[PDB]
Amino acid sequence: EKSYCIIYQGDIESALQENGINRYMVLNSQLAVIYVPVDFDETILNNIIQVAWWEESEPMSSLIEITNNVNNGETITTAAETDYIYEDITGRGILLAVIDSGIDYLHPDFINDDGTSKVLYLWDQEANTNPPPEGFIFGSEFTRSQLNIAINRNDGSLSQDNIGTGTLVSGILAGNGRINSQYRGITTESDLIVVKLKSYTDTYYAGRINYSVSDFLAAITYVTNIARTENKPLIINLTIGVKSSAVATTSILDTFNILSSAGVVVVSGAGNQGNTDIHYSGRFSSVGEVQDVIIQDGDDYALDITLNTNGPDKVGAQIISPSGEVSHDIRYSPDFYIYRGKFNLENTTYAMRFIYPYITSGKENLEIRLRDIKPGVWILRLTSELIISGEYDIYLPNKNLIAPDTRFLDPDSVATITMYAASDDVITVGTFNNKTDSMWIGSSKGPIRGIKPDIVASGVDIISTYKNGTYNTGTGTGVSSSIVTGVLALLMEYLEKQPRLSLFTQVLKTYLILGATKLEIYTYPNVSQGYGILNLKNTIQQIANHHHHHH
Repeated sequence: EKSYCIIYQGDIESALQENGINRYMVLNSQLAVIYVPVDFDETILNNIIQVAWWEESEPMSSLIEITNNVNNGETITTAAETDYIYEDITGRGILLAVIDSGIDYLHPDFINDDGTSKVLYLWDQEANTNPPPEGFIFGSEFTRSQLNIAINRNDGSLSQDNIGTGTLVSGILAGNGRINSQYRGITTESDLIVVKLKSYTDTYYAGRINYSVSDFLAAITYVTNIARTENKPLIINLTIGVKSSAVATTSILDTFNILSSAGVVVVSGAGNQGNTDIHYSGRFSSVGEVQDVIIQDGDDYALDITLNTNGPDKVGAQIISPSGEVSHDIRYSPDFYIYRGKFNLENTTYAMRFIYPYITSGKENLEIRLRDIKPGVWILRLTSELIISGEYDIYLPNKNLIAPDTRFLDPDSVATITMYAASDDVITVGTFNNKTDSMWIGSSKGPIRGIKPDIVASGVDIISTYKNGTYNTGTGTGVSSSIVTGVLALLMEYLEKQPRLSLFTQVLKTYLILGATKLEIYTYPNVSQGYGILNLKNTIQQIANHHHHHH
């Protein structure tokens, strides 16, 4: 099953059904997702008048690395600096969304003294034992009442977290320290809304697991539906991400009107591509110039390469195999042609085509798909056709989806933000390393053209709940974003106590930036640290007491 995101106008449901597209979900007034067989002819979508835009759903991967280092780890209390509060603010009345690998809801650290679950709602997109949530076409929805019975019966079968990152995230936000009190999370009275996303294996490299944009967008619809029903503020914590990009405009998440409402806040990790060499930056100085971009491939099965030209610049492209066989030398043409072929010695096939993603507003990007790729040096030969600045960017998939040795020969760590964290409509969090008193080497960096991340937070070897009633440690920007999510829940309750219609992302981001710690002699803001390090105590003092970072 592949899937597509669709921007529609009119009666899209009738139109899809008339075209034999029977598996779909309408997610908001503009956005639908469809699920179709592998043999599906995507050109169909151009001849459905109710379709305005369409894009194949791309892989997403975790922003957390599990590091098995509890003995030298840092507690959540230390990372979030929450002794200043707890040593009447608990996160009461705030909903927190975890969209990830699920949750081990039988972990004692998610069970209250009276035996009830800290999870309010759980949608397991893979399960088939309860009906899906209303308006969705797969998985099983569970409520706290059901989880409470499951806890009483020690029934862990409703939904399992087989990876552990969702459990790690949930513990940062809300673990109660039942097994080890030192390891408790940030909030005590916030409710969790958990979605376990459908998973896929071996997309590029054997043994690696990814998620898919379409399923993620459906999860966004579900958790915001719940927030609307419960009429409570909601923080959505993005601990997974698509591939990195240099674009800084809004994403397809901007189709959700609810994400522009008061009391609905999106926090994302910045990305974990700061040192993974999955980004190439280049610049043409003239038209007709040829530049060769060197890619080393490890033992990948497949690879997707995205080229973006950041402006009106037009660039042609050709793929060259380690043995010297070449692909079509493609140029801009006003058609949807997919150029295909085979590198005979390598037995590798390619598909190259221009893509029109929603985020670039009609500007084409170049997509190159290599299948059955073999190890060695691959060359992307680029020819400029029209330039103003001449600048361009190329991205490989996130490193945790591809072979360890797959990389650009000449990488650029700048402009490695994961794409959904690029927009100013999200609070974007990078990872500080308290052990080295510096940024984590893996933390993605903002672009120079255009500031991300907004702030950073401790996120190296953080101890949290893990599967099967254990503790483990995690590192990365999904850890840091979880720290900020939990602290923001405390800040939102503090603001409400001493109007909720004013708790917009922009307001909360301003307070986080005003309270952030700036280390001596560095220049701020910068594309590594943003405006500085999260500081709960100083942010409260700012809330209590021209000061805007753009004024």
